[PDB]
Amino acid sequence: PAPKNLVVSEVTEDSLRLSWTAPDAAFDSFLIQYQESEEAINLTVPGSERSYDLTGLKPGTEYTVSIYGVLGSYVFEHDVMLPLSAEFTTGGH
Repeated sequence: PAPKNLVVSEVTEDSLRLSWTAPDAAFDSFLIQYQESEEAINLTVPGSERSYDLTGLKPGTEYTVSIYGVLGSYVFEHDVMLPLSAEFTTGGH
């Protein structure tokens, strides 16, 4: 029971739309942790969300984005060892 299929769309020079899949009402919320590949930011959103628009980013920059399904105050040990994770690069130069 995990979030799957992290994809990006609506890529611009300072924004990226993230999208993922998870089984209906399996998690209370998701933790989205991102930073430039190399200070990390933690976003939390309701468990019914399957997309988020990351804004305020730098042009031509690669980010590391991890999404963790949250039950109560917990994340699965498997999901910490192998999170839904990906690098994405903004538009521009």
